[PDB]
Amino acid sequence: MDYLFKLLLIGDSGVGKTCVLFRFSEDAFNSTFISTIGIDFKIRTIELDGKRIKLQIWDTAGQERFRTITTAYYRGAMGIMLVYDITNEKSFDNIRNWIRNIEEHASADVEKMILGNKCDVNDKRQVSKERGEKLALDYGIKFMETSAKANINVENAFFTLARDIKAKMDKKHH
Ligand SMILES: Nc1nc2c(ncn2[C@@H]2O[C@H](COP(=O)(O)OP(=O)(O)O)[C@@H](O)[C@H]2O)c(=O)[nH]1
Ligand SMILES: [Mg+2]
Repeated sequence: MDYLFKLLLIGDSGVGKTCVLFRFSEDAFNSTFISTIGIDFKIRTIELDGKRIKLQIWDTAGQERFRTITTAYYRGAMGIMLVYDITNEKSFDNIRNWIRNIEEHASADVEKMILGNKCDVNDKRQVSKERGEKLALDYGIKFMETSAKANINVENAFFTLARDIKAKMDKKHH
């Protein structure tokens, strides 16, 4: 590895944070060959500008011990994926509360991206792509609609976030 990026997945329970992680890291969706129970992080190494970037992606937003989130939770975090479910408007409304939680407790500056997950389920869509784009735009954050199930824009999301982290990091130094 040339770079090591600590990414966090945050968002309401049931939006598909764990499925996004295991789709990206294992190319699996609710498979029997994996256990997604009590997995705090997954590692995937990608290539940007010919360099090996090791992504340590954390999925700890759901579990009890971090239902009260403190400054300690976001320590070392270089990227955050804010995940909502396009079929659940309540999960989308709570993205503002998750952003406030980052703005208040994150000590260091961090690259952020909003994922509208479950974009394969169009018939149940409660949040238009336009409303997701307008929210992300209001906060100066990047936006994608993903599907952990259909494998839509999962690689694209993590490669785009990693690119934005690397670009910031490379500019600081040269
Ligand atoms: N249709 C569809 N279902 C999904 C997708 N991602 C996750 N799910 C389902 O949504 C539920 C919640 O997923 P999970 O990863 O446990 O959400 P988490 O609580 O944020 O970790 C599960 O039953 C998944 O099968 C997706 O992209 N499309
Ligand atoms: Mg989960």
